[PDB]
Amino acid sequence: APKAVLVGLPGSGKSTIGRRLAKALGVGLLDTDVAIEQRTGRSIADIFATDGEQEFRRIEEDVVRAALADHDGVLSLGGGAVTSPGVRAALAGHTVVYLEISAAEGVRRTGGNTVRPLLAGPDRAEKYRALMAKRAPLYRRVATMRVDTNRRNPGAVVRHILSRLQVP
Ligand SMILES: O=C(O)C1=C[C@@H](O)[C@@H](O)[C@H](O)C1
Ligand SMILES: [Cl-]
Ligand SMILES: [Cl-]
Repeated sequence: APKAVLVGLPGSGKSTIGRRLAKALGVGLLDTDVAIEQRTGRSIADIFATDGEQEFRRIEEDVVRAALADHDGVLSLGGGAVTSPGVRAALAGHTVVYLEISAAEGVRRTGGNTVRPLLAGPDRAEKYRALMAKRAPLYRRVATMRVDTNRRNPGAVVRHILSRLQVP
């Protein structure tokens, strides 16, 4: 089982925080998006484009459940994994870190050329605010630790996480 599962919107810093956290904990980091691509042999964009989000979510839930049982390091979950009831159920009992971010900062961090089926222009900020409004309650429901990644440089966040993981 994972030492910690990271959840949050794209741009919340799961990849960077997860990489620095894994290093601090002396373990490996597994991103479920990467696991989905490795198992299916398909890009995430291709699944959404041809098979649709519904099928993508079923695939993702299966991969997430597998990782929760077999990965012993840090697990980062795709931004929308929590929309699946089965995923929230599987997270029960795990240490789950919710990386919180404001819509403004999240939008700024996701303005690159990374392909994002659910965060493509135009009106990207509007779409981001929409995802945040809908998923905020879900992240909160599964989280055992809520962390603010706004202004707080990465390093400070990782340190904050390591301390809260070690003490009551
Ligand atoms: O916000 C989402 O629902 C997603 C986030 C990415 O990690 C990928 O899992 C995919 O693009 C869907
Ligand atoms: Cl669909
Ligand atoms: Cl980007």
